[PDB]
Amino acid sequence: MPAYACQRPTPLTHHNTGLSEALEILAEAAGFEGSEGRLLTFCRAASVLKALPSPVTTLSQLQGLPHFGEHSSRVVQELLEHGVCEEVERVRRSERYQTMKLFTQIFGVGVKTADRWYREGLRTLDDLREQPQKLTQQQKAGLQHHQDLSTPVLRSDVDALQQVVEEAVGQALPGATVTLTGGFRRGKLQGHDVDFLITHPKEGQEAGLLPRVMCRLQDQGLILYHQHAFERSFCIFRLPQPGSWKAVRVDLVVAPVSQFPFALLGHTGSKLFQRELRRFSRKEKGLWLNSHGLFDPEQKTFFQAASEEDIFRHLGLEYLPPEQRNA
DNA sequence: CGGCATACG
DNA sequence: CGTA
DNA sequence: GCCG
Ligand SMILES: O=c1ccn([C@@H]2O[C@H](COP(=O)(O)NP(=O)(O)OP(=O)(O)O)[C@@H](O)[C@H]2O)c(=O)[nH]1
Ligand SMILES: [Cl-]
Ligand SMILES: [Cl-]
Ligand SMILES: [Mg+2]
Ligand SMILES: [Mg+2]
Ligand code: NA
Repeated sequence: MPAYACQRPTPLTHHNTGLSEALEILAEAAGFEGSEGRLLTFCRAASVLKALPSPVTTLSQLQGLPHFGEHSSRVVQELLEHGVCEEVERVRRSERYQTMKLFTQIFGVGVKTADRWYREGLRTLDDLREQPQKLTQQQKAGLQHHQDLSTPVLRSDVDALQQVVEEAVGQALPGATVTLTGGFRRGKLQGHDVDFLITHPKEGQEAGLLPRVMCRLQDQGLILYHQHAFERSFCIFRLPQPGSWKAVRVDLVVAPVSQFPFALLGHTGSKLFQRELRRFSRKEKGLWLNSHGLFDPEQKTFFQAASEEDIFRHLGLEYLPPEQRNA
């Protein structure tokens, strides 16, 4: 079992679901408290279990697994012996965890904002609605749409949204393409949003594209919220439903075709997979990876990539299709 | 002990 | 600060 | 919290 998540296949569904979910609760709580390092260890330990080929049934099967020390091993031990981990249950029912979870789930609210509100005494969504002067326009949108945004987006919804995005993109710039990225590209059957990556096969033709796309979607009445030159937009879209509609989060990203493999990789995830890949690149290979490129700081050169396959080869990693990046 | 991904709006 |  |  290699130590970095990008060094091993991680399927979407696996054999240690309950154990990984418990560790991810502790990871989430660590983030709510600002402990990025402990969040990372708990996330990595959880991910290790996702990569295993069968269920963990005895503590000894953790020996030698990366990222399992005393704490994560005790969590697993208690789940195996008693079906529950007291530390995990205590977090789950704590007022602090439940409210930070509720607040950070709002579009436009991060840990630092939720925490300040928590310390001011706020606990519910209606508490926030009662004092709307203290909310950004983005948080106002997130709060208004919060119920719909809390509803999973279905793979069945994605096809309809991709077609209306393609229509607006095709008018904005003939020949531009729309690629589904994010969790659905990894095979997820449901998601918190839909993520698209837009490019054009003629380098440079994509310059200025996203405002043109956003203006056309807005003219069609499809945009309930967006932030407005730019290359990423975090939208709320009107998605038809029988007799009505629902609000859905949609992320649009534009990249030049030269950078498309890097942006596809970077936006296909998982989040942990990308963090680990970047960490692996920098710490093991001495190369700096982002959604634009891969930089050799000694040669002062960028790697040209024509595919995700190229990027894995550049880094000396076995290729992993998106469905095996569910770290 | 230092490190923990990386960038855009 | 928020977002991916 | 864990790794190197
Ligand atoms: O902090 C982040 C968030 C997101 N991302 C990258 O952006 C992609 C989409 O970000 P996302 O927030 O849409 N997450 P996703 O994996 O689609 O699952 P879901 O919750 O169902 O939407 C992720 O899969 C990562 O590739 C990061 O690299 N870092
Ligand atoms: Cl990036
Ligand atoms: Cl990007
Ligand atoms: Mg997504
Ligand atoms: Mg997204
Ligand atoms: Na949020």
